[PDB]
Amino acid sequence: TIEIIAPLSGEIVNIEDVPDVVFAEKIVGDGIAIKPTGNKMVAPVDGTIGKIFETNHAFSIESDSGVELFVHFGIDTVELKGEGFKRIAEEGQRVKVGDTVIEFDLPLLEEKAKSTLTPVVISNMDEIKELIKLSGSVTVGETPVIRIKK
Amino acid sequence: TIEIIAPLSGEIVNIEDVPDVVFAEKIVGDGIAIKPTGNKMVAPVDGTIGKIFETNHAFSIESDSGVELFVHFGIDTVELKGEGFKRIAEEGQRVKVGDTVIEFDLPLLEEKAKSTLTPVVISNMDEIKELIKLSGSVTVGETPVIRIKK
Repeated sequence: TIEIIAPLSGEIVNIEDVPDVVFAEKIVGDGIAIKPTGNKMVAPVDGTIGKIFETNHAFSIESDSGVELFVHFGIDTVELKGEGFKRIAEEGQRVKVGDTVIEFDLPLLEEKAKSTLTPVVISNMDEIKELIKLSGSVTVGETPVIRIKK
Repeated sequence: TIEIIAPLSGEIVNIEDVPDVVFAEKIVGDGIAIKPTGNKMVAPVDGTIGKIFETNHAFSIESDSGVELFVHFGIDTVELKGEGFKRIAEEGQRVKVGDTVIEFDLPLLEEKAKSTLTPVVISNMDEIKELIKLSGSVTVGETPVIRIKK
């Protein structure tokens, strides 16, 4: 069993409840969303950073275990054109669970973002046998949010 | 060298110009888009169909040559709930280039869909030596759209 650790603090939300079909309908994969309360986003697995959006509000990571994840702050955040976000990590950087990747200005985001719901998804669906979603409140870099069986 | 054949007729477009960050930012893989002008989606390679969306608007195929492709008609098309598409093939079907997978109703979709822009991506990026993107107008199951190595 592989455990995916909270990339940010806040409360776990049903992915299907996200206001974005691309996510709500699992086109890219399945996972969970998080209504944020913190100030940053960390690596949820040990592995390699893949890509970071040029607006720095999203990023992908490859775990050593072989799981591919996509973490996207809020809904339609691109429109914000990078406001309120700072990139910490670098593209193919080698990271560990809890390593900071992006830092955000929530109060600002809460004001200007259409949504602050943050999808955490396994873009790797075919390669995995089973995905178990957890519930409740999570602490950045501490709590499991998803458990998989590969 | 593997040649990816057009899965639909139309005009090649930059993936970066697709109105969807997930695709545009190639989270889902890399490739091209097609502004469709026909009525059907065929196999762009000899391989096996993997998955057909329950809304019959997108599919996965793996070529015999080991390349994994993902053809998704339009943008946000899942929201139409299958309207304008007809699954012709089956998941697991073995196909040859040009075999019909799905037929669609252009005019209907042109009217209802947010966009008819159709990404054609490689989901296997890590397994490929090079991706050479082609240009121009293509004809379903005839005109090569991408050339890959290894």
